[PDB]
Formats: sequence, C-alpha cells, structure tokens
Amino acid sequence: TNLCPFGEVFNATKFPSVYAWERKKISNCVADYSVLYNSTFFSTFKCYGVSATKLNDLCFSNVYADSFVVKGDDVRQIAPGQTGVIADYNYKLPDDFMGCVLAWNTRNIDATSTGNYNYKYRYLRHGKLRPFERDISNVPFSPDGKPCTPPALNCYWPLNDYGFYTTTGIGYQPYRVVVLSFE
Amino acid sequence: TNLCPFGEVFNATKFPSVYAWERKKISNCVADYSVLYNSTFFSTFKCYGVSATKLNDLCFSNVYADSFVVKGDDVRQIAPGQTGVIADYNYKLPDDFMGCVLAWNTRNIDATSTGNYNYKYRYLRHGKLRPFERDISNVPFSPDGKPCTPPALNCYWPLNDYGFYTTTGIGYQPYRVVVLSFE
Repeated sequence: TNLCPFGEVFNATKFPSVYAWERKKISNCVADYSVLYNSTFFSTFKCYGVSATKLNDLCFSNVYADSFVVKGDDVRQIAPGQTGVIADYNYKLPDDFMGCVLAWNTRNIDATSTGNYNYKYRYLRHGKLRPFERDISNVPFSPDGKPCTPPALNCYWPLNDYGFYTTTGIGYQPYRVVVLSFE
Repeated sequence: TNLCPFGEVFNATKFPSVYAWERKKISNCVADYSVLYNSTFFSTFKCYGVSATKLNDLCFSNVYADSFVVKGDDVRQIAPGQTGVIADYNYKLPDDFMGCVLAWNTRNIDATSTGNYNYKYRYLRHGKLRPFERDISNVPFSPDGKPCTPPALNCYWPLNDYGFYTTTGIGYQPYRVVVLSFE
C-alpha cells in the first residue's frame, strides 16, 4: 500500500530555481511508474558511488529526490567534484555522493519566444556551499564582506535570472533536474 | 528460483577483448547482488534511452549483458553517437540505445609492471560496424581492399594489443565494461 509519490517529483507543473532547490523523501512505498506521464526522456542519467553489491539501490525504493532547473551547459555541474557557479553557490554534491542525476530538456514548457526569466541562480556569495546546503537569502552583497545598501557603490544583487528563449542552442535551453540520493 | 548469472558477468576472472566482446542473457531469475564482489565500484554508470515510465528497467530483470575491456581514454566511446576506433571497429551502440554502460578501473588485476598484452582491439577495417555487430576475423588488411598475403607491401594485421602497465596515468589503465541492454 502507499505508492511512491514520484508524480510529485517528475510531473510537478512548476519546478524550483536551483538556488531554492527542493527535496522530497521517498520511502516505505511501492513504485508504480505507469502513472507518470509518458515522454519524460532523460538526456542525462548518471549514477555515482554505486558498487556491484549495492545494485539494488537502482530500485529507488528509499531515496531523497532533489528538484530544480538549470540551463543545459550547467547540467555538468550536477556531479561530484565539479566547480562553477551552480556547484559553488547553488547546489553541491559531495565527493562521495551515492546516487543518480537525471535531467531532461524542457524547452517546450520552460522557455518562451519572448524569454522566460522566472528561473534564477546565485552568482555571488561569501563562501561555497557544503554538500546539500541551501541558501535562499536575497541580501545585497559586498565583496569586502560589509553590510551593504543599494544604491551604494560596490553593492550587488547576488541572484541572476536565467533567460530561457525558444530560439537558442541546447546549451542555453532549460533542463529539469532530479537528483536521487541513495539512502 | 534461479539467481541471476551476474557473478558470471561482473566477477569473471578474465574479461573478453573488446573486438571479441561477449554477451550473456539475464532473464527469468531473481537478483542476489550480495554474492557479487564488494570492491567493484563503478567509475562509469551512465544510462541512455530511459524515460520516467520505464524507470523499473533499472532493476535489470530482463537484460543482455555485454562485457569487454578497454583502456580509460576509450570508455567514452562506449556511448551512443561516438566515433573512434572502438565505436567504429569493435563495439557499436545504436543512436537509440536503451540501456546502461558500467565500467570500473582494474589496474589491480589487469595491469602489470611488466605490461599485460592479453587484451586486443581492431584498429583497421573496411567500414564501420553496425550497432551490436561483432567481427572476430584476423585476416590481413589492405588499404586498397584487395586480398593480402604477408609479407607483401601495403599488407597489415588488423588487431593490436593494449599494453597495460601499473605505472601509467588513468587514461591508459584497464577498465572492465559491462553494457546492459534493456532488450
């Protein structure tokens, strides 16, 4: 009884911004993938920290699922040991990560001809994130560390919008991402 | 009844050369990964053609398993859409591949300080292989296509040995590869 709430993960109408990534717990449930929508085709499906003795982990029966959107060229940062703005300041996996990263192109729902700017990422921060840390503040940033009031000079806004347009290359298109941690 | 022949696949003492890659069918059985070896940790675990409604394919219940050895720098050729000597002349995945590619570093058992030369690959051929095609011939090769009898000019032997040494970078180290097709 109780089927896994994978629909809430893969088929959610809205996905979070990566700076505001969301986690859902999946445990103590039966998996029925037949009640998900068809046509969710993973262009990335990469698993880390898996051993032959623990191949049963790919049944996904006890899992945390983290969801967010990035641009295509940033999907490579959702891996252990990566650097760049997403890994450093938004969503960080541990080096010893045990889990899988799934991504799929969502140009058709997440991009517009006029530009969808609803998804954001943090580009400035005082410190990189530890693994599975999350920062949701939107506080003026000063390089020197001092508190800071716009329009003061050397005072910056730490988030930047992705701009998702319908007529750009794949590296600039939106990807929904789900990271499953074996647990 | 019947526990999966995964031991035969993952735990074999000798692996095939990639030109002479081997296939094993795994179906009508229940998995017991416990008897497999601890210490087999996959440095590559990448799945292709998966969709959300087919996530259960990752239980690996009905599956062909292809095994062989390549060097580290060649593992990237074991993916859909790749070119190079291995993809072209040894082992070809189709563009529409539905399955997972697993690899792990085996310097410890497949490389020697003196050089292990038991693993081979084809480096000369007239034409690229079709997906899942296997060529185990070893007849002399002429670039003009004509029949060939060594020791004549423009006559060559089409297979080369990998040389696996203990004291080399990871790109030159041996990797055991298991490709699991959801077929």
